[PDB]
Amino acid sequence: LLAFGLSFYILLNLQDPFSSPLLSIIQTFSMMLGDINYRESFLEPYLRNELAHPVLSFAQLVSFTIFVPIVLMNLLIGLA
Amino acid sequence: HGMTPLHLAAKNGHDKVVQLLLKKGALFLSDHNGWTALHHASMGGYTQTMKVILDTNLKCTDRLDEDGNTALHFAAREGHAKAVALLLSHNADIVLNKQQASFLHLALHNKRKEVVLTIIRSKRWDECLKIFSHNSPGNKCPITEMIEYLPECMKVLLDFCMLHSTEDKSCRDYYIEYNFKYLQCPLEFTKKTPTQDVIYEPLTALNAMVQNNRIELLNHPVCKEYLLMKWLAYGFRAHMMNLGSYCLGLIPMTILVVNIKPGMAFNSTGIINLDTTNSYLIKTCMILVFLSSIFGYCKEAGQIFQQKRNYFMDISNVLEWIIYTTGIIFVLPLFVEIPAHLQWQCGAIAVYFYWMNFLLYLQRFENCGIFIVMLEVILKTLLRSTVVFIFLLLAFGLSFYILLNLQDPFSSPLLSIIQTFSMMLGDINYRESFLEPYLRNELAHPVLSFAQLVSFTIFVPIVLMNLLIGLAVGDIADVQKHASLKRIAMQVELHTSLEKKLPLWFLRKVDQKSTIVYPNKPSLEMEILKQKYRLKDLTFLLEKQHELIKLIIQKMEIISETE
Amino acid sequence: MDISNVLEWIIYTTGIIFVLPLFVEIPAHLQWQCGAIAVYFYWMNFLLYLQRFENCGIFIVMLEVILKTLLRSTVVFIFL
Amino acid sequence: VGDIADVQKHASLKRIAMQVELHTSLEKKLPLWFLRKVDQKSTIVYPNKPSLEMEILKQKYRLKDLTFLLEKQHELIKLIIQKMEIISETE
Ligand SMILES: *[C]C(=O)[N][C]C1=[C][C]=C2[C]C3=C([C])[C]=C([C])N3[B](F)(F)N12
Ligand SMILES: [Ca+2]
Ligand SMILES: [Ca+2]
Repeated sequence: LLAFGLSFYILLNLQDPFSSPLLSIIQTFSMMLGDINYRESFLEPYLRNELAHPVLSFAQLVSFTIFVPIVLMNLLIGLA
Repeated sequence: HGMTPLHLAAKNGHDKVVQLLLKKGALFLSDHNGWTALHHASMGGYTQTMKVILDTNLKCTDRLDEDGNTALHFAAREGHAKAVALLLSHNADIVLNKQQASFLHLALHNKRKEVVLTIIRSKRWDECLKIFSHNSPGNKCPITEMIEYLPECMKVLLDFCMLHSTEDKSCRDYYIEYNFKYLQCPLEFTKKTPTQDVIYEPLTALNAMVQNNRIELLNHPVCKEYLLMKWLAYGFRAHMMNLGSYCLGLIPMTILVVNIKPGMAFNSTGIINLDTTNSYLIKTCMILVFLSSIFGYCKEAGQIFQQKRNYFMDISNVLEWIIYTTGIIFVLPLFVEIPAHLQWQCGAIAVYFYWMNFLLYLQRFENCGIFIVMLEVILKTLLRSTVVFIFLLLAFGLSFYILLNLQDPFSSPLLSIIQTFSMMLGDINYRESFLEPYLRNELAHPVLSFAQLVSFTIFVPIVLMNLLIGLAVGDIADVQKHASLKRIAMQVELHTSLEKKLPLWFLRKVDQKSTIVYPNKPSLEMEILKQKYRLKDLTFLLEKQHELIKLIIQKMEIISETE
Repeated sequence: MDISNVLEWIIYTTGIIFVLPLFVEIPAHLQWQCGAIAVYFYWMNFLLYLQRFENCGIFIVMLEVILKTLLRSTVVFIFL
Repeated sequence: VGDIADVQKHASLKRIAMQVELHTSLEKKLPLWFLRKVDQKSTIVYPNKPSLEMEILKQKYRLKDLTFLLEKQHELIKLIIQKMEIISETE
């Protein structure tokens, strides 16, 4: 959550879910279950040219979705 | 076969008639294969026959057969513990055969548990420990076969190292001294030297333990104290400079991120936007990240000097190379100004990859390091099935690009795949994407779009995601099956790789080889293989018994029953 | 008695109807309707052609056995 | 989870059996003259120039002949008492 939360704080800084570092981590903790919004946070900012780093934001989106809801949550299932 | 009557009497172990032949004179000749009577009496374990033989002249106790085995070799190979105790009470010499095996090697290869306990518990144990020879593929160092073949007798050997030298339990003067004389070479054979032809890699007994899966030996209190000695000697110190030099750039990066707004650039004098508030904190974190990055260059350039062409077969090294350049470009306004867009672009890469790589630095722990091994094995089998993800996202993404083309989530092909990748977890919208377009007659192909929706929902969030779950359950299961051995083997491989590159004079200084601890002052297949050997000699005895009974009928008085 | 052969028969006709304006014109609605079927089923069937490999072919066997036991319980889904 | 477990239990054999069944079905339809051309039947490789139930069944057979030997041994000892000189111990 410090890796993804601080990177999302830099990339998606203009959006209200990622405004302080301590709101970026809670939102990244909320996206842990698979509740990545991607439309109000990634797609519609990108189509309005509101993403500062567009190619990094989608790369961080894909690497988040692979790691935390897929890989990390399947690790907790297989542990349980 | 050249056997004299002294050989035949001692082979079947008749001590009274073997006393009679020596009362007349038998000269202790050697038959074909060169065995004397003591070779026959030992192979059979007739200690009472061996006793009367060994009280005549002692000229026969050190003879050699055609392979050079002495009498102790035969008594230890066939597993006669009272025979080797008798043959060691008398000072019979310990030698090697033509295959460079001592009598300890033959007992370890034939798994004679009661014999090697009598070797350990008796005297002359050190002199048969050092009697082995190097440059031999079989019959190595006697400790290493004791790990390899008879781990329960190694546990008895480790009990002799754990001494108390007291009897007042839970006393202030009570102590337990642990000795590590059997766990290690004297470290001159660890480094490559022209005078030291032996190349024994360090922590020899523990590296043999993790290779031969001896988890019960690794949890021994001598081996736990031995690792804790190696930890406090150099293991904790070398881990603290490695983690400490990394946190010298990790922590000033995070301070620099959360204290500057991620839009605009910043000099060392402060934020440009010009703020110049708390500019001392921004300057030193800019300086500390720059010096820790160029320390990481010399750390990586020192790694390619020690590891040539096997450095590049490691994926963690390319993570460090991203980390140290993008650290510098984040703080390049120390010297030369750069655009604010480039500075924070490299800042987002650096602060993301710092904490991802700091996850790798706690793999060298025990309480949380097993989850990084679980994280790596799940990630490895997800990248092994990545082409199935590519072809599923190309199937569904390009079809959704055709069907739902009028909607902004599916406008380019490269935004259709990312949205299909986002719908993978079960975040199919279906209302703003499928239902409300259908009720507004905005779906071009309505019946295909709902058919693609149902076939997507079956395949990717249900079937494909349950495949990754069931892959991860099996992958965690065999990691947790070997988890207790994995954390100890990671600690052993840490210290083995550490003192392989440490200088020898430093290793002489920090090693202490015996620690004193004051306590109160401050499982089934092995049972079958034991039973198979207990049956293999049983049928060997019965066949030997059967020829005796065949001999009885062959030589028997029959007058009354002659038909 | 093979289900993969009917996937190929969908693939080759709908390929032709996608590119039938080589010879005879067709409505645009029909052309892209068969285009969506063809490009979906091409990559689904290309998943079957890597079953004859070793490094990734075991996941197609895992995908087939999970899919077979989901279609064996399909009536429980219908009634629920 | 159960369906992946018994696939991974036979996974190492499955990939080899898929390769064998590939080549078996391939050269079943290939012509024989072509198979004579491409087969070479001996390859030279230059290396440096460029588990428990079987133990029980082994032990059962090692016990089945042991009781066969003991029964053969028992009739010999029965023969010894059958043909033996007894004068001093005739009650
Ligand atoms: C056996 C093992 O492993 N370790 C031990 C060893 C090795 C090598 C060696 C050598 C020697 C000498 C010369 C002396 C002695 C005592 N040693 B040892 F330590 F046994 N080693
Ligand atoms: Ca490295
Ligand atoms: Ca076919």
